[PDB]
Amino acid sequence: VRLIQFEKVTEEPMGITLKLNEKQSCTVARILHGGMIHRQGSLHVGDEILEINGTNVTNHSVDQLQKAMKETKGMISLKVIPNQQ
Repeated sequence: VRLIQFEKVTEEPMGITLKLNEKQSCTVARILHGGMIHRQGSLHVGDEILEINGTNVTNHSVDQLQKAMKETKGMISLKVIPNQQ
């Protein structure tokens, strides 16, 4: 597995999005240049996320998580899997 810790408060967040199949497998999609994600490096687009900031994202819709991320103050920890499928 893998984790990603970033700060969500800035007036111009990293701006990222994820897309999943019909199984709501929350698979990373895009990452706006700059911010923290695109700069993170360790991140890998297309990789699935099991849970972020301690949230079982492996059940709720991505829209629920997207806001679920914005929900907390800012410090989020996304659990991702290596891109070696």
